[PDB]
Amino acid sequence: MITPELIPSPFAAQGDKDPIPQTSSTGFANLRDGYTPDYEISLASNNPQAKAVERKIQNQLFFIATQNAQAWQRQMAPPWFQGMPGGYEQNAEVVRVGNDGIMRRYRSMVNANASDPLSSTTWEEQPAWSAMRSNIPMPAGGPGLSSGGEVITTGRNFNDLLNGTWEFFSDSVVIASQNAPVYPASAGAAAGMLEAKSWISGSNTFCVQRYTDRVGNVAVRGLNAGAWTNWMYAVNVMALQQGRVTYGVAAGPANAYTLTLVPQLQGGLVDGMILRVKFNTMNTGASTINVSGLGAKAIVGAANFPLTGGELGQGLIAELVFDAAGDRWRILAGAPRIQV
Amino acid sequence: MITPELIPSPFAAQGDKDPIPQTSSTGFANLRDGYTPDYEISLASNNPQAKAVERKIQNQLFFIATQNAQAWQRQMAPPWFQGMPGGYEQNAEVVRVGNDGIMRRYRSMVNANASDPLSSTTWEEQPAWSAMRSNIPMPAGGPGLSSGGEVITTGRNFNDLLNGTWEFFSDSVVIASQNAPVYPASAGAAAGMLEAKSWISGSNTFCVQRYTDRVGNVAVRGLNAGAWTNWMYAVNVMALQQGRVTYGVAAGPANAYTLTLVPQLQGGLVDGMILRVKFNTMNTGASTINVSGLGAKAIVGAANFPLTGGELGQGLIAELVFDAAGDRWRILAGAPRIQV
Amino acid sequence: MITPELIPSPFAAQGDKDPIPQTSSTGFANLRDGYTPDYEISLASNNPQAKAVERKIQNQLFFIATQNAQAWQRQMAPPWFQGMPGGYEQNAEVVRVGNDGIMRRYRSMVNANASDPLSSTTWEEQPAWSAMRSNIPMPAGGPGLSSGGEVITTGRNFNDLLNGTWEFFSDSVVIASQNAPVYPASAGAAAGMLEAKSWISGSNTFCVQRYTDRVGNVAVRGLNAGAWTNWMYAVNVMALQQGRVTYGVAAGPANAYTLTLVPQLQGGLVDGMILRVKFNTMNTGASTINVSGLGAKAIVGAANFPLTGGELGQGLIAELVFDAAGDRWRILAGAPRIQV
Repeated sequence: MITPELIPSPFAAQGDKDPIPQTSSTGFANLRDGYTPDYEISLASNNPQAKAVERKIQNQLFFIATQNAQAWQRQMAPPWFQGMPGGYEQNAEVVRVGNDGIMRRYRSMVNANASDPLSSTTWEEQPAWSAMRSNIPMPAGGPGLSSGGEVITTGRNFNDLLNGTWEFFSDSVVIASQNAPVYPASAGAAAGMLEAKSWISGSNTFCVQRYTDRVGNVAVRGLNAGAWTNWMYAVNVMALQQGRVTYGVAAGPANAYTLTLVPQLQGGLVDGMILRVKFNTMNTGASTINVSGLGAKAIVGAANFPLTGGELGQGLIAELVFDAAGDRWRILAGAPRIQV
Repeated sequence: MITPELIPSPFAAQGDKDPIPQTSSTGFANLRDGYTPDYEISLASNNPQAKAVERKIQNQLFFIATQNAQAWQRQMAPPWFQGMPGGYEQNAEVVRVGNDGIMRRYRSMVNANASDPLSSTTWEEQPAWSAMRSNIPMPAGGPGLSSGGEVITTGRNFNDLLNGTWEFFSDSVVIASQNAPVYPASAGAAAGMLEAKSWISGSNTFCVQRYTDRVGNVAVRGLNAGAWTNWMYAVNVMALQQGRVTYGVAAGPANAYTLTLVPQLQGGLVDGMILRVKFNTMNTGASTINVSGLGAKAIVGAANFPLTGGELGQGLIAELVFDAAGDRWRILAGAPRIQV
Repeated sequence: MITPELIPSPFAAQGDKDPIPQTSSTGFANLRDGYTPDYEISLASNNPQAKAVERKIQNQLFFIATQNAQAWQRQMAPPWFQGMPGGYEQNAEVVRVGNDGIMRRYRSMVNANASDPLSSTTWEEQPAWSAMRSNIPMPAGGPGLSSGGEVITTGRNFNDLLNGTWEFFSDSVVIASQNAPVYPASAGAAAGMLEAKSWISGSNTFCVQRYTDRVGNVAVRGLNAGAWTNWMYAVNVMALQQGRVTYGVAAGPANAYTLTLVPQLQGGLVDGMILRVKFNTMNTGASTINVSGLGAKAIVGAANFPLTGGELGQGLIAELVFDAAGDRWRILAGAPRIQV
């Protein structure tokens, strides 16, 4: 850390200057010999090549040194010079006037790189750090440029979660998060990341966010017309093996032997929902049971007879299904077609 | 821009240059004082301390500047130097050329560290933008340096995707794009992003295609040998409660009942597959039942009464499955049998 | 390779120096004109403009050159010169003194940016690849900084790898390696990508690891207390379509039946859980069935009492349910009824 002085203009910027050659003829300046020793010789002594210190050469030498320092201060990188002799070793970094005069860092991939970086595929153009933060499909910590915030101490609420790897740090604190992405019968989300991405179709915004919690359920929700739809939670093979969706314990006191459905039918009931209905006591008769708390259907027999006698009994599991036209509990197992 | 035109070579770098000492007790051109006041005495004074201006020092002075300038021009970063006084400050970078010969830029991750950058963990190697863009395993828009192409412009085949995720700003683009899957409880994909990550094991481009919509319906597949495999869709909880895929309604020809299912039934004939069917009419004779038109086979139950009539009550589902090797439907659930 | 020897201290560091005048009316070593033509007349002629080369002017010139060169050699880059003529053009990464004490590189993005790097949004950092990659949840090579190591042809240990993406060049070498997922209706994991990442959680820092195989059937799992949870093989909608996962072909000897299927029914028999099991032969009386060794319970009919026989045909697939209080499995449908 040493700070040079601001070079406003190189020395002898608008002064007479002469080009310093590489080869010598007489007691003249060079670039390999520089000031010649042999014809260094007494200038006021009538000697053949007797030379004097050259104002033009020394002024241009100072001009060159000051120009290099000035360009170093401003652009931090030598401009790539057209067909410079000697070539470029690979991984060399330069910046030079681009197509528009807009310039970016260029790094060469080949030795003896004689091609101009604007015309070279070997020279690769290197933009800034925002280009990395864009190249990641979702920036860590949301729009936040720094990685800090990618893991969140308090469960990041999903009322504004649209993008970014908002990793969730403490499961207990995420239990308090609203719009919790956990399958039903679970209170709140656990620790884990959210692959969340958002893309704008004009004024409207479409986005989706997926998230695997500690337990393992994969919850993915998408914004619909400016409002997030409730998460979809992956049906795990343990979930299917449990079969909690299609069965419950028997509930309801009279003319109803409903099952408290955990989980209940999301999005209502449409056609032929199958439930292995439990009856800890014998069915009363035409039972208008409120399965899932919203589907209220009256059970009638498959033989168009009431199920009061012998069809449904106590301590029973018997699968009952909807009717599309009837919206009634037709039997799939347990209540038979009685002989008479 | 200010263009410090490249000097072909340093000044006097084949001739003579006496090194510049740090201090000179004899009052010569040192570094602490530069040109000493002794270089100001008149030489005609007959003062011995009057030092005439030598050029070996002049040549070395000009050579230092010219060589530093050309190193800046031709190799960007300063070469690392053995034992820099004070080591190197934090975030200071140099280039320590390796045995390979390529320039190896190194950043100082440790304050005031003097460790040899070639064999230093502190002197971290500064990789190329290609290295960073390859170090991200899921790059948007393939391998491009730009992050553009997040949302696909039009309906285009997902075969172009190799490794990365792409958003979808148009609900038209998801359907119109080739290889658009048949979503659960939907015609096609909603406007949600899709990931296709295919490791290029030559012709065995092992791929994963994670497709997700607004509601959270999820789908996957993978490409191989010039063709993508089937689409695996993760089951829904909302779909799991209803069981719409397993549920079905019989249709088609009389007593040769087929089925139409949303989403379409796949997998063909597999050992012991559920055939749930609202029979469109009451059977009066030889009755055959199948789902998705897989195959019309006779139904045999526990009592083994033949195809006579009433075995398939109209609209009565029956969660029956066909014998794996018998090629005949075994009634499983909801068996309506009238006495004939 | 051009390595201009280390500059320990600039020329005329603590010596006398004359700040070069920017422009001089009477030609006096000004920057605009350099050494003006009046620095060439003989001093003996006594003409008024007989200037001589000033020691302090020469000292200041060489000081500027050596100071800039040494700053480049040590800190890689010029400092941020406040009061910069014309601000800083686009892509200008000045090294800036830290308020804390670390040197920090801020790049001006906008042409002629003129605000202080610390207190401006225009200046953006260009940090090292370490803190840079910290923004990637899933870095290539996992822990490895380089892109390599992500793909291992050999069946590397699944336990030791904790973060990053793992690709296996061979699909079956995943099964050869430990902790390979067993997808439904699939022997083992196919050739897919494993995304694994570990977050701090306080006492038990936790990681999520999911393998998405080539077909797409995903296995989400969670490293619990350093021990991974068994892979969660997401059942897909065509697994629901086939119904094979829930289907079972129970061993058919009379009065004793054994039930098992892969993927395993975790938890075995559950209160009010039903399974579709094929009994090949008849059963004379109260039979037996169990899953996973939780408990073997008797098999009966709709009367819930030991069966009489004739309630099942050759190869009858039956839905057997288990209730907590009854502790019995009964042929719910497809069963003739007899009262005990």
